[PDB]
Amino acid sequence: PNLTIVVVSELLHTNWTDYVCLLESRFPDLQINIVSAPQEDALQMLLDGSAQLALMFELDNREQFVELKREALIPVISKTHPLASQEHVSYEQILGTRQIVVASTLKPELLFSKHYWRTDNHHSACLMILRNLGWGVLPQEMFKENPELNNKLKALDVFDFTPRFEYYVDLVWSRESELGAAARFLIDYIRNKRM
Amino acid sequence: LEPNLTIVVVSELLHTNWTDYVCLLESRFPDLQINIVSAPQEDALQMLLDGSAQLALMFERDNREQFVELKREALIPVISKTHPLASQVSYEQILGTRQIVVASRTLKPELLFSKHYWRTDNHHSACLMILRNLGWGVLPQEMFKENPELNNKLKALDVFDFTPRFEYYVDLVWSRESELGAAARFLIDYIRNKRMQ
Repeated sequence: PNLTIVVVSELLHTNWTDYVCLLESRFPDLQINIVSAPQEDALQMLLDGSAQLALMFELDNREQFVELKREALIPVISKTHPLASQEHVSYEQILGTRQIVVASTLKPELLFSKHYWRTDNHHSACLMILRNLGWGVLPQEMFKENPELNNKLKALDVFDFTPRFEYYVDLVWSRESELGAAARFLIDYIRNKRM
Repeated sequence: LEPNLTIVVVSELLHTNWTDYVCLLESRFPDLQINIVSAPQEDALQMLLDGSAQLALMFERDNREQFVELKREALIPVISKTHPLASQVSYEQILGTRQIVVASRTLKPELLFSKHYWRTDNHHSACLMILRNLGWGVLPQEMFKENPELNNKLKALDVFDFTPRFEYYVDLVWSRESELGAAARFLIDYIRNKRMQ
């Protein structure tokens, strides 16, 4: 017996292992395979059956979902970047600084710099921010997992002209797929908690 | 209009050191958009062939690809310091302990060292589950450089009669039938010129 969960790339460096530990303790024989993919590929994996569950942020008639949690993100820059020497920054300065963007396409309202690089996960983005290649938005969870990031990265104070950066994480599945007892248990467990 | 360079790093190589090549390209081509994506081995190759990527970071390894070897990346079998096994271990116990296997999304016996295993497609996911005491696994030494916290939580396995060598040989791969931009050609010449020694 086995269970494949696809975590969308942008949610990899958030906090999802509690659900795996829950499943392992209740189903100690279960092989649990954790894969990652972009949103669009993860959806197709649910529909063609290669994954039973998906962790997604912001679907059609054929999926169901239950809400999991909010994940906060933080705009950051390297402490040794020239822009980091200032208490405050203007929009004009952000406009002229390279943004490291995590996606894939690109929603223009989450783009604030004229020039930008695209990467598909936050680890790659964090590495390039640490090399002073630009600024970007990283999950707060990464500073829990790696406290030394606080010594290297500083929060950009950018909030007066940017939206609150956050993910609303849902547990998603295909209505017309066959869910094993393990997947069903997890869905019942969460629903039962939410009330 | 607006020059682009897309590099696909295969999943297994995501938590190795590939960032020096990006800084080299950026300092030489300051107006170049450099997109770093990740994919399984099989999909990364198709990205080269259909043009979605100009360059690929692949390991171990078709007559349509050309490549130049970059470096060896060392990997370490590790377990959480609070795992029940860590308070003492034999090879028999490793056989009976769950292995968290990292492999692009099938598994040859050469990648499997325990009777039972879970499969994940990148080392961050594997590391998270090793940290939760869900098993042991093989992680790049690079992860401990990038995250010193991991040394507080994980220990290298020391097991009698268990001495395999884990390593990747990383290659820079491209399609011989695609046309490489100037940035990709610069990197290839830079690497080949270094290997002259």
